[PDB]
Amino acid sequence: GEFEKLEALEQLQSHIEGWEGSNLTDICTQLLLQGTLLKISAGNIQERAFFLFDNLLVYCKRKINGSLYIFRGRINTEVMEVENVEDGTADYHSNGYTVTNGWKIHNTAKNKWFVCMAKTAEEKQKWLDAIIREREQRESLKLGMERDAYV
Repeated sequence: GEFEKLEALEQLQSHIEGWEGSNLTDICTQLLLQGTLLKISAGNIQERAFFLFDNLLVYCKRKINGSLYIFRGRINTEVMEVENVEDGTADYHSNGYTVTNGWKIHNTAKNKWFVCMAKTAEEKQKWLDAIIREREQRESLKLGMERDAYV
């Protein structure tokens, strides 16, 4: 059940070297989606492993040693905005490269942007659907709590 998923979070995290910040078992309960995406940011174009948990987005560099990943960054999804990018778009946000099957993520706490690109339209849709689901579940929990605190 829930305890088993907490142990699974601890194990998952054990495959990530150089973790920064609070532990997954303190702030997450589930993994909605993981996968490799091309990440384009001000000074880098590289593939990253992305993990979307309830409340958190993590991205890593792909690396008996259990390390598979090297920590690169995390975003509290409460301060994450996402914006679609239409195919064929090329501008400074993608460092002039043509984006297809891509979208933008805004870390509003650090005011940092980056572009994510999947390899296929179906993969992009899986990511957008998961981002929507993570936000909807989180908002539902929050509004339920506030409603019970209010009435």
